[PDB]
Amino acid sequence: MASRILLNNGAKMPILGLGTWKSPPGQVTEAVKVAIDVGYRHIDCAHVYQNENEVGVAIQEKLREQVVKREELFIVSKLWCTYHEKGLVKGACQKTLSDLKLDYLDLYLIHWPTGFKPGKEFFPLDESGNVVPSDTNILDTWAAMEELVDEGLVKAIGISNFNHLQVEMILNKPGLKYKPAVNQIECHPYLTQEKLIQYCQSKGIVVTAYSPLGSPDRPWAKPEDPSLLEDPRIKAIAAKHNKTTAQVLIRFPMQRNLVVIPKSVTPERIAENFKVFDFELSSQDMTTLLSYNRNWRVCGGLSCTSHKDYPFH
Ligand SMILES: NC(=O)c1ccc[n+]([C@@H]2O[C@H](COP(=O)([O-])OP(=O)(O)OC[C@H]3O[C@@H](n4cnc5c(N)ncnc54)[C@H](OP(=O)(O)O)[C@@H]3O)[C@@H](O)[C@H]2O)c1
Repeated sequence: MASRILLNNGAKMPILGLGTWKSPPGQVTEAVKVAIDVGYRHIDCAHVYQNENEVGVAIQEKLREQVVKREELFIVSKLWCTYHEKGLVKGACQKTLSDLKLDYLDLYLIHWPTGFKPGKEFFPLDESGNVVPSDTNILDTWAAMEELVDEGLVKAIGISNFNHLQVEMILNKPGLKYKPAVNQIECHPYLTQEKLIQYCQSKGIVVTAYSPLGSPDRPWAKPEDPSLLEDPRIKAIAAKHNKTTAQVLIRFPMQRNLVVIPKSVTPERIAENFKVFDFELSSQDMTTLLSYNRNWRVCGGLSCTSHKDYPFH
């Protein structure tokens, strides 16, 4: 298992990264410092997470310490839905760059295919509770992303939470200049995504699997929900390999040629989650894990289900 995957922009991306959604601002600086100290070279970020300044403190301190060189890091962020306007994309990217302490991003993603009315609120609502859309379509947002490459702000551009038809719409864009490098989607044994993964990979788009552990800290978790980390069938595969259940859940997408971005702010778990390059799941293990699919989503985008570009109908 090589540590990096080749993207369609010619750059290499580490297949394991650290997630930062829900990482508290008072804990994420140490989390990222620990991650870099124990070997992580890829950090997954977003403006909507409200913690990029604190992530950036860690990155900048490890660069200053010469623990790593900038060229050895792969930093990802995402354009939030309220910035799908031609005239707002550059400033949104620059705010992320300034918060992260960087002069370029390795990868910048359209966070969701749904554009919302610009303003201070990340989910602008009508008086009846529906998100207020923007009329800017995703192809015009893509053209704005392409400009960022041509201005040197980002090395690669991609998409997130795009369905098969939405990926195809960009690939078929008249005058397309840069193909998406990555589609970042939810993926784990309860949402195995065979169809969408096959399509993206067949087009040379690398897939990143988010919520690989089933996001046990998601804010809307309910006791009756299925739990990957507590599934006895997955625990049994882990026991057979003398690994933890989390380590199996991280290795699983790696063996599907995916990038994977488990989140932790716990130093011991950050280290545990990196120790996944020294064992191999069998083909039978892989097929068994795939068999657990039930089309269950952590991230249903429930605050934007009324938007015309909602991806999960
Ligand atoms: N593009 C998108 O729309 C999108 C959506 C969702 C997620 N993402 C990205 O994907 C990342 C990962 O997804 P996620 O944050 O939803 O969840 P996740 O990585 O599936 O799970 C994170 C949870 O698992 C716990 N955990 C981590 N390692 C563990 C271990 N070894 N043993 C036991 N528990 C462990 C963490 O606890 P502690 O932190 O307390 O240790 C946290 O509660 C996000 O942080 C974000 O970067 C992107």
